[PDB]
Amino acid sequence: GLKAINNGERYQLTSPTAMPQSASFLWNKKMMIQVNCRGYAVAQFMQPEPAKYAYAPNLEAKTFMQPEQPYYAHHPGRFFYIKDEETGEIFSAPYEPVRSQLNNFSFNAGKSDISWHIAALGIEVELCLSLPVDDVVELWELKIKNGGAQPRKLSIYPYFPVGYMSWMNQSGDYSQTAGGIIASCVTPYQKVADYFKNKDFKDKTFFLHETAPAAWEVNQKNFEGEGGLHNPNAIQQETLGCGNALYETPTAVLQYRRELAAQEQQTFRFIFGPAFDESEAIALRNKYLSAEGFAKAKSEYQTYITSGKGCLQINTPDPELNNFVNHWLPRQVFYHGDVNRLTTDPQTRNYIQDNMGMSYIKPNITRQAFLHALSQQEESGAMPDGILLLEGAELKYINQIPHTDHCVWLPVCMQAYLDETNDYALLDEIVPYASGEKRETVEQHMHHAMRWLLQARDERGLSFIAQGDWCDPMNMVGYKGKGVSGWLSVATAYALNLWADVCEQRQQNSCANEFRQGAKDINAAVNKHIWDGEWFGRGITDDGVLFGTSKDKEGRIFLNPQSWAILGGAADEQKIPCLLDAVEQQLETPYGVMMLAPAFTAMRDDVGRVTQKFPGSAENGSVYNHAAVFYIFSLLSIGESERAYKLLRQMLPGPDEADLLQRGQLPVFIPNYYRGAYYQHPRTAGRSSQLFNTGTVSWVYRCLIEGVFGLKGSPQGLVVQPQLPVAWQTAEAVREFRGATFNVSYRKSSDIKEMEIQLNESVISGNTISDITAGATYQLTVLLP
Amino acid sequence: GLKAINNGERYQLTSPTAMPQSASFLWNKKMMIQVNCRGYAVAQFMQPEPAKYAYAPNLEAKTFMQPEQPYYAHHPGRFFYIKDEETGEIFSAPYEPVRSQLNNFSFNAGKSDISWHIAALGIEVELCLSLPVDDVVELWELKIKNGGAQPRKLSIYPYFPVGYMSWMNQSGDYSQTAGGIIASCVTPYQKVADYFKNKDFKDKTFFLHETAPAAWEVNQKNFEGEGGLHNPNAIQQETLGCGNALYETPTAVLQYRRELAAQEQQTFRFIFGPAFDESEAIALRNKYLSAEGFAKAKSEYQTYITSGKGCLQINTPDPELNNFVNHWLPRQVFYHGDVNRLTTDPQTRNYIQDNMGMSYIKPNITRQAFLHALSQQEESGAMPDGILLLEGAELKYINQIPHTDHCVWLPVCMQAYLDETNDYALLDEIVPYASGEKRETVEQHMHHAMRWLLQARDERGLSFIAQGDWCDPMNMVGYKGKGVSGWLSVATAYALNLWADVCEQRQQNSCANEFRQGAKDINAAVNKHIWDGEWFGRGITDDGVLFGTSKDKEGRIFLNPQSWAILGGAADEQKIPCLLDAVEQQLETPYGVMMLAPAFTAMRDDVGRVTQKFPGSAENGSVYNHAAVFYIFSLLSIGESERAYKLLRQMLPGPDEADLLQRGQLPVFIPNYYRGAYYQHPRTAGRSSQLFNTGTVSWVYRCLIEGVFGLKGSPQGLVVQPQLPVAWQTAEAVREFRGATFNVSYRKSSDIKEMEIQLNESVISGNTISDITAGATYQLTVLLP
Ligand SMILES: O=C(O)[C@H]1O[C@H](O)[C@H](O)[C@@H](O[C@@H]2O[C@H](CO)[C@@H](O)[C@H](O)[C@H]2O)[C@@H]1O
Ligand SMILES: O=C(O)[C@H]1O[C@H](O)[C@H](O)[C@@H](O[C@@H]2O[C@H](CO)[C@@H](O)[C@H](O)[C@H]2O)[C@@H]1O
Ligand SMILES: [Cl-]
Ligand SMILES: [Cl-]
Repeated sequence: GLKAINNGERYQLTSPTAMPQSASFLWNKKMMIQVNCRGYAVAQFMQPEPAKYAYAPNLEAKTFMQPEQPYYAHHPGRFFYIKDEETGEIFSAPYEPVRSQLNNFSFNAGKSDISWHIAALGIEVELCLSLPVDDVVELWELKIKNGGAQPRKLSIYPYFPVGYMSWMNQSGDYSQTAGGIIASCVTPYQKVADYFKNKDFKDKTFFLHETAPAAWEVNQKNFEGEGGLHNPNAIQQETLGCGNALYETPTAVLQYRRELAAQEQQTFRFIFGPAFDESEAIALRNKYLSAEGFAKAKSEYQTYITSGKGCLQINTPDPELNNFVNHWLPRQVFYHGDVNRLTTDPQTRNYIQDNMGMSYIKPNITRQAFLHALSQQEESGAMPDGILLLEGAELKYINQIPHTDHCVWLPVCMQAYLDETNDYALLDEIVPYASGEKRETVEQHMHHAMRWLLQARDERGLSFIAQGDWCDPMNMVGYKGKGVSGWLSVATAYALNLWADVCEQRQQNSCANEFRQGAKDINAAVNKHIWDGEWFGRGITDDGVLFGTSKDKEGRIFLNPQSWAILGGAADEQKIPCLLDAVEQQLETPYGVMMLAPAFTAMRDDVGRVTQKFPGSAENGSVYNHAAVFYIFSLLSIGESERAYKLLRQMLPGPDEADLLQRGQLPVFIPNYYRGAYYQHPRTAGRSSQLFNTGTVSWVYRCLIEGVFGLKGSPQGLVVQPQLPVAWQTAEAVREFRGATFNVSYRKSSDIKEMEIQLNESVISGNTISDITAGATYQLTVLLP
Repeated sequence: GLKAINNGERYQLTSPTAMPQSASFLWNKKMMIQVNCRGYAVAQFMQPEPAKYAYAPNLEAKTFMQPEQPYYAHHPGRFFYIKDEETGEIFSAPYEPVRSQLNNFSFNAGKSDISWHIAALGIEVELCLSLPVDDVVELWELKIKNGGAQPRKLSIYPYFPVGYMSWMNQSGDYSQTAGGIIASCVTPYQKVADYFKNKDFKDKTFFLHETAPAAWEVNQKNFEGEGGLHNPNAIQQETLGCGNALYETPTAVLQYRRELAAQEQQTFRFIFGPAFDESEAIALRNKYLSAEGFAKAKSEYQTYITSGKGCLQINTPDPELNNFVNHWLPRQVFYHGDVNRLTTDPQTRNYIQDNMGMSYIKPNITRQAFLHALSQQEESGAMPDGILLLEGAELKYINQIPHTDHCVWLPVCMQAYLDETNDYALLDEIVPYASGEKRETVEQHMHHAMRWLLQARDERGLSFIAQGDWCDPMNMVGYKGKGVSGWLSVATAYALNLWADVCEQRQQNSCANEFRQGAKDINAAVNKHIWDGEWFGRGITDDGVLFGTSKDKEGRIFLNPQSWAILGGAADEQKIPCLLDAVEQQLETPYGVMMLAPAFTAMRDDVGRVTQKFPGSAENGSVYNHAAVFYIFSLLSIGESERAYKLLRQMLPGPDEADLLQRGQLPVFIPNYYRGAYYQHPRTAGRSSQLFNTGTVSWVYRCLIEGVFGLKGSPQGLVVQPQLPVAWQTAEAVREFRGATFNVSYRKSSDIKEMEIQLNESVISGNTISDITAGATYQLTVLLP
């Protein structure tokens, strides 16, 4: 079973086998953790670079998680073994590592916690994890209850495996002073400079107990013996042996022995995390490890999540949509912009898109993100591939590989900010550039970004792609310096047309003419060189070849040039229907729209690394949600209301049981992708990546707020412009906007020809609420034909 | 139980639990594999850089093995499940993953193969692995026999898990055309240059069957189900489901169903390995996968190992020593110099030392190694940190961190070559330098190496250490450009005194005077600045501090300055006894001599990264065998025969049962270390690193041949100069030397005052056999007081 519980606070899954990859996440200012329904977990923290405290049993690569992460028996996780001392029978919570038969199982994803309830052998177990707002530590609460009529003698064993910490130095021992287990290592390195760099690393891992235990074990191998995780030797014996780890793989195992009366419950608290030293671990203990500590942390954490609750609550005839939108969407949006995915060098397009989403949550964060991003613009006008969030940080990984699309996002996403807040005054703020002494207004920075995009085009008027655009791994189209991008051209035309609208609003008329003319020139160049007769191609290679065309067997059509040709005006009214049909026939699936099709099955080396990913995974033809929402947004821009809604609603798994099972995901986040290559590999199509990091969600939230519900800001006020699906006879929303609240009721009426809006029960003319007072609440009735 | 079998060809261990980390290795021209007694294995191959075909279940770091490697349930390995179709009962060979009760267990390390015999449920299993000489492929032979009186119905399932190959792209399927399973991936990368670099990678993994199976499974998760490795779901059912892997972790599982008659045995062959494509896998199949293929490969492999059998066979009163020396030592020596540890940039001191060992096996290899190494000497005379073995290869890892000791090895190790072969004519060969147009003789290159060592010294006359010397991680003594090494100074004096002896032999008298004077000058500087009163210190820091002294609490004495002060003359007859006693009191242990003591327990940042390794592991105070054999060699150089023998013999585990259990190693190789920090952590002291890669063995073989048995070359012939331990009343050796054979019998006689040598039963004067004819055999009797 699977359903929302606790008035929307949590979402419960009642089988540990039906959806075995499913998971939820928690985060805070410095860390994140993905928790799998069976007990596996992946946790990363910032110090100020990424690190972990719970390691794999081998020397693992530096990485957070892979899409479709495989788990394996010794994967890091969070476990408790229960032993009936009278029978010797054992089970583990949450389900791994023993995988015994349970009488009850619940995995509860929470807004602010993650928890389980399980039962076996007549013993009822509860486990609850939460995080504080500002420190890196996991707060663990365990409850054990004898559910039967007679007393029961139990051994209870937390099992928090630390893993293989380091080949240079790893150990662990019990510390009575810290009150628990401290594992210790030295992160490996060879360069003397890295010793200085690594000096503040939190290379201890603690597992601390509020309640003193009967015994402990710190040696992984001694814990298992020949019985393994399934039946650990240390649990077969009466008492743990109290061993340590001396250049041996350490573990965190404690033992409590209890006689529990009929119906008696006992509570045990623990904290788990990284520390520089025992002093830090003790500081965390004193701060958190108590009923009062846990309560205060939970109260402060709930307040944090409430602070990000956003601006829209809905009541539609679809209760799955309601639950997702009201309870799950806002926190996922908030995570992205509040912590910027826990990287010190966010990819520029991610920093800008994620903070766009914050316009609807905490727009002062958005405002500062534009200021910060533009401070790092290059003197040429170009934007760097990443934005540095800390002094001394560096560009890493894909950010070192030259991509060309970084400027396009600036006006695209600033439009959402200006429409929502009306903060045109941001345009006058003065910020420096990455080098040189020039300090200029936001508005002048933006002019320079758009002059950059116009200048970074070939003799045909098409945008250079270098080693990629929005498609990160599309790296061999332009690596020789001539290849051009279909998507970036049509997106540039969009960007320039938006920015020209802003310039006109600001009385910067010469700029408006210049950018509008640029947009025309690009769209003309796209129509002459990129349009392929029924859809727009993807690009042109260094050697002059157009790809993403009907002559291509794989990669015959890409979604992105279509969406963005709609947005930027390359696609006129005659072409638009060709686009819609080509996308439906070649890209649409039951799990959503694929980003390209058919998926590539072998390298094509004038397109590049994207073609070597597994067909249907990631950029190679998945239902890549972020591309799907750009299409949805484009459909909204032309009033294709039914198509927009249908494709948006496909992004949410359920309630269909086959769909839920096939995607394998809890409906508590939107993942970066559901597997594509739907025609080529139907068995795996729809499978969830399980990755909660995705710029999808800022666009999905924008689409719902401005598009579907149609409650959009303008310089005059609140524009009412809904695109509800026709099936809905009625709906409600509550919109917070510019400090006021709008209680909106929508109803279809056969008595009218044209939408009619009533404010506080009297009819308005036009579609804008213009008199908005901070703290006031307004009743809006929107009657629709 | 543990003992030699098959006339020395193999070594058998009869418990899978008593020595669970124990292992043996095999290699060939392009690959190596360590095989653990329970079924785990680590295999690396060259293409021409290192790679693997059997992966961990996560994204693992690029690495071969760690010292004291921990295994875990999903570690790569080599397994076969047996199911009794009548009862449903299952077991696995060799022992993992099921860990059932067995009725019989044998792990057989071989010179040329690795094998097991096991029995359970009345079914007798044999498993045998070998490698061909020149291709990368594992040859697997499985035998299954019904040992009972009635027919038995069995399912037989090879389980060769492929692991997590790649986050970009991984898959696998059954191929009827190749005749087995092909897993496929794309090695991850981001830089366009890496696509071109990676084009010839063998990114498929094959598991091919000679005999067609009843079914197969390629999906790891489908294989396990909820039963895991302990009780795989796919084995509980009647037939495997024949699933594939589509961006899922692939595996190699087949199923055979057989009714076996009483006493009936059947044989099944498989090959496992990497391939570029199916064509390559089929080429390997046609070449190897047959009785005739396996036989021919085994015959050619045995011939290879016989070709490296070396120059000494012994028959002493110690049958453990005999077995090790005769059957295990030579192949371990041969591996090092024949394949240079399967790196394209061997560390220079390793390339020279490993090829020194080849002087006693295939000295033409040694000769070419000197030529190759010197061709890469810098115009200054300095030697690079590594030697490149392939065009386009680069220096990697520690080879990028400046160390200063690389020249010292040249005359140190060339001495062994010249004494063994008499090939002074090598000195006249002309080779270039790394840059420039200068081509000079070996001898002139060597003069330039020694002029380099004399020039790379500070105002006190002591050798600069930069970021390390022989001790790789000793990187903070001289990183500021002033610190100096105690060890390198005293070793330089040794090197110069050896080279001066060569110059004198070659009539290069001015060079001999120059180097002998250099050696005196260094030894004087060592005695004035390094000698600490009872032993020699280790170095002096950039800020002028002498460490490795009695004022140091940790790192109070290091072994190396002592050994090499004996060799190079810094230690006179008055100091020598102080050295011997300090080493015995502070460094000697029951498992051998520690390289430093007490071990460091925290960073000391004017010494460096060595002090951060776990105390007792690796360079931080282990029984580091290679340092131990330098001491042994030094002891031999001063006729400390009993001490030399005792400490050499400690390097070989057994026959004492407690010793064997505590080290945990099969006595079929010498590991790089046995754990030290004997006073500080006795529980773990002696534990084997299990690492067969070690420059120890070329020195141990030299010590036995020239020192203990005393059969040493000179320009006149064979010098007889034994240092047998006093316990031995008699011993024999057979020495191959310069094309002749010497059958040597040693006997103690109270009837003599001085050793007496008889050649073919008549007494010689002096101690040199000078008339040596190629192909002849000589009887030597050596009578000793
Ligand atoms: O780790 C992964 O597989 C993915 O994790 C997160 O979802 C990322 O957002 C993915 O990278 C994103 O790819 C798109 C398409 O190439 C880019 O437009 C975006 O800026 C980048 O974050 C990552 O693949
Ligand atoms: O991987 C390891 O732990 C070890 O593997 C092999 O045994 C190597 O030979 C070890 O490195 C060696 O260290 C010594 C002492 O610092 C050096 O003198 C030698 O050149 C280097 O190979 C390695 O630690
Ligand atoms: Cl794209
Ligand atoms: Cl040393």
